[PDB]
Amino acid sequence: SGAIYVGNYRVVNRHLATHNDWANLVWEDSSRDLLVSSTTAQGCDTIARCDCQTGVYYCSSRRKHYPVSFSKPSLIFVEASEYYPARYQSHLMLAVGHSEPGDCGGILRCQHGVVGIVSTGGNGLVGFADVRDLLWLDE
Ligand SMILES: CN(C)C(=O)c1ccc(F)cc1Br
Ligand SMILES: [Zn+2]
Repeated sequence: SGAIYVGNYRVVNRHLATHNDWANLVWEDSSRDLLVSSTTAQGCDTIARCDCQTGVYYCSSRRKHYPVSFSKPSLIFVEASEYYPARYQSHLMLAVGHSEPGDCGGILRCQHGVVGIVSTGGNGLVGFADVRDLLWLDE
């Protein structure tokens, strides 16, 4: 699990979104595994605005941050899961690293701030849902 909190926005894996998230829906994209909901408290996180392909992500199944190289956000075929059928996930970034289902919502960070959140894994790869394109998260 895990979320990004920026201004009055909460960014979560669409597949981990609660009833409060859906009751306070701002925007959801099933093909990206993202849902944003509205919050009352002000969030302290900064979204990266950049095209970094290096950063650090939190891996809850190792209680460890790992530095990774990651591919630019693209449309990648992702196999069926405990939460989805096999489909093209959009705006997805892969790196070589450890990811289990419960690692979803781990944050990937570069020097500019938050890049995205763990969304996919398996076969020694970790997939991160990019958020850097969502400029509206910052006003
Ligand atoms: C077989 N497979 C794809 C996994 O166990 C997996 C790994 C990480 C993740 F975030 C989601 C899943 Br589903
Ligand atoms: Zn960056």
